[PDB]
Amino acid sequence: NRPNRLIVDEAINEDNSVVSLSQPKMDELQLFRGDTVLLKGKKRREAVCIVLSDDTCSDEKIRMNRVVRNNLRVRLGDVISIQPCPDVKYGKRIHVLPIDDTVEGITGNLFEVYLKPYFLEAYRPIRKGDIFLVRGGMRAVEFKVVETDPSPYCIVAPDTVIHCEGEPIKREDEEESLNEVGYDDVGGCRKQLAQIKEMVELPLRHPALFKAIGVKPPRGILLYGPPGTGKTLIARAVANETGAFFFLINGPEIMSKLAGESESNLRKAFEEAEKNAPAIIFIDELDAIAPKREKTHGEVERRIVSQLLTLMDGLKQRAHVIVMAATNRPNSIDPALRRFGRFDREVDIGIPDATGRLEILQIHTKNMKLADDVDLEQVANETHGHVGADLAALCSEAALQAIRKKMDLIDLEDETIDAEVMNSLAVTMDDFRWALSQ
Amino acid sequence: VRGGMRAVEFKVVETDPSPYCIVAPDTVIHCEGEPIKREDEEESLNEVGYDDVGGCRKQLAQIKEMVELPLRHPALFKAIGVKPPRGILLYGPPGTGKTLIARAVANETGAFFFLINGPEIMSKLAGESESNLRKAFEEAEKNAPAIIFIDEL
Ligand SMILES: Nc1ncnc2c1ncn2[C@@H]1O[C@H](COP(=O)(O)OP(=O)(O)O)[C@@H](O)[C@H]1O
Ligand SMILES: Nc1ncnc2c1ncn2[C@@H]1O[C@H](COP(=O)(O)OP(=O)(O)O)[C@@H](O)[C@H]1O
Repeated sequence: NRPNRLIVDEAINEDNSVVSLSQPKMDELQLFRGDTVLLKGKKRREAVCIVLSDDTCSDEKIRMNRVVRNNLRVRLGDVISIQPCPDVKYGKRIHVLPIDDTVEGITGNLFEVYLKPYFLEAYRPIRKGDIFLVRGGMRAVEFKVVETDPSPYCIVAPDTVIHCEGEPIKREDEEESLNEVGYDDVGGCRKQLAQIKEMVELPLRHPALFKAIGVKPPRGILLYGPPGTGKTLIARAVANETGAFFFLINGPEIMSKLAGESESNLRKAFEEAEKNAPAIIFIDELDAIAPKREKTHGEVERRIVSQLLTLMDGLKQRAHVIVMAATNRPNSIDPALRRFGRFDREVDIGIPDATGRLEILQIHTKNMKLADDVDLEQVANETHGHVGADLAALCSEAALQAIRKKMDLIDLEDETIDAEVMNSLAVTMDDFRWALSQ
Repeated sequence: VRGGMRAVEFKVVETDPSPYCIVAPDTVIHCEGEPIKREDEEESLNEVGYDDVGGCRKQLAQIKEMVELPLRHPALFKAIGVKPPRGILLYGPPGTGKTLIARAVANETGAFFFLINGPEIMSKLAGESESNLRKAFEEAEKNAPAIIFIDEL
């Protein structure tokens, strides 16, 4: 019912110019190994990419990274149409500007540091209005294509002139920053994400379904695991990734308000999540609010839990809002929070495995220049019981250590850090060694 | 100059062979009886320094590199995306020099310092106590780069 309509799935290839289909689909569509394609999605939007084959992709689905997925205004699960675009040709001019909130903090020649490397002999196809990301100098810069000579699409070839007229455009509301949490910023968890994903899929993406249906979707999702496991990161991603409205509640934070002023906040919070539903309410250190078991004691401490219980049971309505909480383990939480209609779903986010760390390591080093001697697999292999928060700290320390030896001693700090400088600096295996040895 | 169980600070107001010279057995030394007032940007030597700490070495080496960049090269973090250590916890029995250590790193790094003491905070009336914690943190930020040292945590 249109051989060219596919379900936007996740990417295997992190490159902004490629999208993957399955060979049988490439046949049915008569597409080849490197063909440039025209992709149509929502809000009457389009994108141009290179299509490769992917034996793990299904005939119906299409793999595409978050950059393209945004250029198209679609979320995972959504459907787009694909059409060949052989008529595309070498670009003449190209005007692009950086998105202001992605270059604050730096000064220098971005073109040299970012554009030049990014395009260089890659022949990336671009459509006007495209927004693309480029990583370097320990950060990522967002660029919008303001206009292309062969309009509205063309390939950026070694001859294509690239204008970058010095004024950073301001981001437009409906243009989510790529610097946002995504499923692509989570590693290790997979089965857990698979579960959570399907749990919120319908209620958060197809609300009307529940207006017309009589079945009950899961209402509360509880996340188990030690600190720095990515529970918050996971919840924030599912929200972003699903266009859902997000509202974070933090125990310590709530539990520091004066008696009564504390509950007024819980309610004001829930009350707001509903205003913007579909929404996800994430209670951070939950056990900081609901421990009741044997450890609860206080004509306020108890008055709060009860308040949370009430607020929980208060859910159930139109566009649904789901509640996600986090704690280290069952035992911590008030048994009352389990009572079905409340936190009736549970997900245990263990500690990554060897592969999981390798994955996590990659995610946290994507914006930095790693020397060829850097062996992340080794690093992954020796960090047995680490959790994401650990690995991230490990990367952060290896980079700061690198910054202290190199840049630091030459001394070009405390001023207005130059991109070219930060861009040249490379973290070495020696730098990770230093970090792993503290 | 140290002596009489204390140290005296002296400023050279003028030298004959100006602006520099050697003080030899013949050099006359005037000391006209009026003590000048210290100038803001002239830190007293009677201040805590790494040179007033002994025993710790490896610990100071660590703490030093930990605060080096964030406290001496702030812009780095305005231009960078990495996270510097945020809280440094000091373990050890009483009278180990934890406070002295923290106060030195601050002075020694031109950092702004703000001391918070548990007993002190915990003696304010309910609510009046938290208002102080916030007012404290709030002030350390006004003068950042700064170091907030919570004493008896
Ligand atoms: N699975 C993961 N993938 C990538 N980074 C992770 C992961 N788990 C943790 N982290 C890192 O650790 C920090 C962990 O904190 P957070 O997400 O708040 O986790 P938790 O809620 O368990 O403390 C995250 O911001 C992220 O940088
Ligand atoms: N390593 C040290 N070197 C020099 N003096 C020290 C040292 N440790 C402690 N002291 C002395 O002991 C007093 C110790 O108190 P303080 O610095 O407040 O330590 P702590 O916070 O552990 O009680 C200091 O003011 C200093 O005179």
